Amino acid sequence: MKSRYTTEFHELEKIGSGEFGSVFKCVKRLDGCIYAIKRSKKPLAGSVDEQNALREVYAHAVLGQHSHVVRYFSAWAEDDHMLIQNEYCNGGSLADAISENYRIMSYFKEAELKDLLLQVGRGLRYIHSMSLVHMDIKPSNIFISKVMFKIGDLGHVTRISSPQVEEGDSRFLANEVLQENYTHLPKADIFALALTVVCAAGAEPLPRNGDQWHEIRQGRLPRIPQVLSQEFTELLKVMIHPDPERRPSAMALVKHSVL
Ligand SMILES: O=C1NC(=O)c2c1c(-c1ccccc1)cc1[nH]c3ccc(O)cc3c21
Ligand SMILES: [Mg+2]
Ligand SMILES: [Mg+2]
Repeated sequence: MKSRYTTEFHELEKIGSGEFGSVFKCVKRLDGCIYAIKRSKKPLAGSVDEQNALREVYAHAVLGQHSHVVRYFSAWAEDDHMLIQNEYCNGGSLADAISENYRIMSYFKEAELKDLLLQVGRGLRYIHSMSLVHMDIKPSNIFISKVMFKIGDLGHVTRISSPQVEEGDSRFLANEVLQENYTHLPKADIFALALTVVCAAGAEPLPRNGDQWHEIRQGRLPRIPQVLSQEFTELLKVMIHPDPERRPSAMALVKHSVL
C-alpha cells in the first residue's frame, strides 16, 4: 500500500459519514493546511454508479472559483477507494448550528436569515450560470467559515437539461421533481433554499412525507417561531410556490429588494 492519502496527509478526525463513505479533517503535510477529504469505496468501472461518482468530481472541477461554494483541490483513486480533497470549513455545518439554536431557543434573526439567503443565493446563481443544478440543498450541505456560508456536497449535481435526475432529500424536495418533471430544475434548488432558511428561522424539523409534506408543497410555509417582516415572509412564500415558474431565479433572488 502506502497510500497517497496516508503519505500526503495526517488524518485528524472523522467529521462526516454516510452510506456514501466518510469525510475526514486532515492536515496536508507539505503545505500545512487543513482540508476536508471524502473517502468512499470505488464503484465498478463503467457502472452507472461510477458515472454518478465522477459527476461529483467533474462538478467540483468547474465550480472552484466561487466564494459561496466549497473549493475543490484534488481527487484521485487508490485501493478500493476514490478520494476528493476539498476546502475545510471550520465553522461546521448549518445543520449543526440550527440544532444548537433549537435547543437554546435562539434562532437566526431576520438580518441573519437574509444574509444566509443572499449568500447561498449567490452560490446558486454561480452554479446555475454554469448550466448545472445542485439538487440537494439543505442545512447539512451548507458549511460555515464575518460569517461565510458555502454550498458543499456536489454528489447530486447534474446538468440543467438532464432527462434523468437523482432525487435529493425528501424533506427539501419540490413536488415537480418528485413527479419526474424536469423542465425547471434550477427552481428546485430555489424551493430547497427557502425551506433551508425556514429551518434556520427556528421551524420544527420538516416532514419527510404525509399530510404536512403535501401542505408545504401547496405553497404553505411551515410555522416559524419569530416575527419576520411581511416582505421577507412573502419572498420565502413565493420561493415555494407550486408553480416553479413563479419562483425567483437565483439571479432575481440576489437582486431582490428585500435583500
Ligand atoms: O467539502 C467539505 N468541506 C467541508 O469543510 C466539509 C465537507 C464535506 C463534504 C465533502 C465531500 C462531499 C460531501 C461533503 C462534509 C463535511 N462535514 C463537516 C463537518 C464539520 C466541518 O467543520 C466541516 C465539514 C465538512
Ligand atoms: Mg451531505
Ligand atoms: Mg453525482
